[PDB]
Amino acid sequence: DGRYSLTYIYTGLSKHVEDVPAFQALGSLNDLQFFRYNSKDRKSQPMGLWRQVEGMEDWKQDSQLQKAREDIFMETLKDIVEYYNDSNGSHVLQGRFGCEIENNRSSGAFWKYYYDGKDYIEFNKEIPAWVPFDPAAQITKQKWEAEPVYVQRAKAYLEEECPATLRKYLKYSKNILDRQDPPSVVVTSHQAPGEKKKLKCLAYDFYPGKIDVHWTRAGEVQEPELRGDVLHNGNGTYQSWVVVAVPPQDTAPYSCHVQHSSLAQPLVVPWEA
Ligand SMILES: *[C@@H]1O[C@H](CO)[C@@H](O[C@@H]2O[C@H](CO)[C@@H](O[C@@H]3O[C@H](CO[C@H]4O[C@H](CO)[C@@H](O)[C@H](O)[C@@H]4O[C@@H]4O[C@H](CO)[C@@H](O)[C@H](O)[C@H]4NC(C)=O)[C@@H](O)[C@H](O[C@H]4O[C@H](CO)[C@@H](O)[C@H](O)[C@@H]4O[C@@H]4O[C@H](CO)[C@@H](O)[C@H](O)[C@H]4NC(C)=O)[C@@H]3O)[C@H](O)[C@H]2NC(C)=O)[C@H](O)[C@H]1NC(C)=O
Ligand SMILES: *[C@@H]1O[C@H](CO)[C@@H](O)[C@H](O)[C@H]1NC(C)=O
Ligand SMILES: *[C@@H]1O[C@H](CO)[C@@H](O)[C@H](O)[C@H]1NC(C)=O
Repeated sequence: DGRYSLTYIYTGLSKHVEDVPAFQALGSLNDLQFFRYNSKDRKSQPMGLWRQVEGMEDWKQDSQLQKAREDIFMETLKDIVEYYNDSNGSHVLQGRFGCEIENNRSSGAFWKYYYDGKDYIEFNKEIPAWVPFDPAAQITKQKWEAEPVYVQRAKAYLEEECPATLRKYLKYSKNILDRQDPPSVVVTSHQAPGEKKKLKCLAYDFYPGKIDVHWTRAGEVQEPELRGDVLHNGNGTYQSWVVVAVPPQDTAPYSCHVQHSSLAQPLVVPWEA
C-alpha cells in the first residue's frame, strides 16, 4: 500500500501553572491526531475521527500505560534539571518517537528527546544504543544502558511493537487516512483606499493536505503576496488560501487554480470583477 506512520509526542514541564498540565502526550497516524492524554485528567482519550472508532484501543488500559510513562518521563526531566542545578526553574523535556511502514514493510522509526528545545539524546536502533548531544545526556545515556537488556528492548519496541500497533490501528483507520475529499473553492476580495486590490482564493474541506492553489493573471501564474493553510484535526480537513495584490489599472482577468489528488481535473474559479 502506501506510507503510514505512528507518532507520539511527550512534553513535560519542571514548573507549570495550575491550568497547564505538567505532562502531555499525543499520538498521530499520518497527519491526524488520534488521541491525547495529560497529567491532570490522567486519561487517554481518542480524538478527531477516532472519537467514534471503537475496539481500536482499550483507552482504560492505555491510560495506565501513559501514567507509567509519565512517571518515568517526568523523573528524567527531574534528573536533568538537577544536573544543571536549576531544580526550581522552568524547563522542558520533549520526547518524540514512532515508526512508519511503506508497502506493509517497516520503513523507519525514531526516538529522540529535546531538553529546552535543544537536542538531548537520541536512540540509534542500528547500533543499538543512545546518542548523547547534551553533556547531561551522557549521564542519562549511562543509566539507560545500565543492563545489556535495555538497548535490546528499545530496538524491539521500534522494530517490533510500534509497527505491530501501527498494523492494528490501520485495520481500524485506513479509511480515515485514505479519504479523498475534494476541496470547495471560494474567491474573495478586499480593497482599501490607496492600496492595491487584494484577491483571496480559499480551498477547503479537503483531504489529504497536499494541494496546489495559485492565481493566474490572463493565464500567467502569479506569485502570491500571502499564503496560508490549516488543518482542523477534530475534523480531518484542511484549508489553504492565497492572496494576490492586483495593480490599480490592471484589467487582465484573474482566475484561481486548484489542483488536488481527489480531483481528476484542476478546478478553476475566475474572479468576476
Ligand atoms: C471542519 O471544521 C471546520 C472548522 O472547524 C469547518 O469550517 C467551516 O467550513 C465551512 C464550509 O464547510 C465554511 O462555510 C462558509 O461557507 C460559505 C459558503 O456557504 C455555502 O455553503 C453553506 C453550507 O456549506 C450554505 O449554508 C450556504 O448557503 C452557501 O451555499 C452556497 O450558496 C451559493 C449562493 O450564493 C451557491 O451559489 C453555492 O452553490 C452554494 N454552495 C453550497 C456548497 O451550498 C463560504 O463562502 C464561506 O467562506 C468564508 O471565507 C471567506 C474568506 O475568508 C469569507 O469572506 C467568508 O465570510 C467566510 O468566512 C467565515 O466567516 C466566519 C464568520 O465571520 C468566520 O468565523 C470563519 O472563520 C470564516 N471561515 C473561513 C474559512 O474563513 C465559508 O466557507 C466556514 O466558514 C468554516 N468555518 C471555519 C471557522 O473554518 C468545516 O465546515 C468542517 N468541515 C467538515 C466536513 O466537517
Ligand atoms: C552544579 O553545581 C556544582 C556545585 O556548585 C558544580 O560543581 C557543578 O559543576 C554544577 N553542575 C553542572 C552540571 O554545571
Ligand atoms: C501486513 O504484513 C503482515 C506481515 O507480513 C501480514 O500479516 C499482513 O497480512 C499484511 N497486510 C496486508 C494488507 O497484506
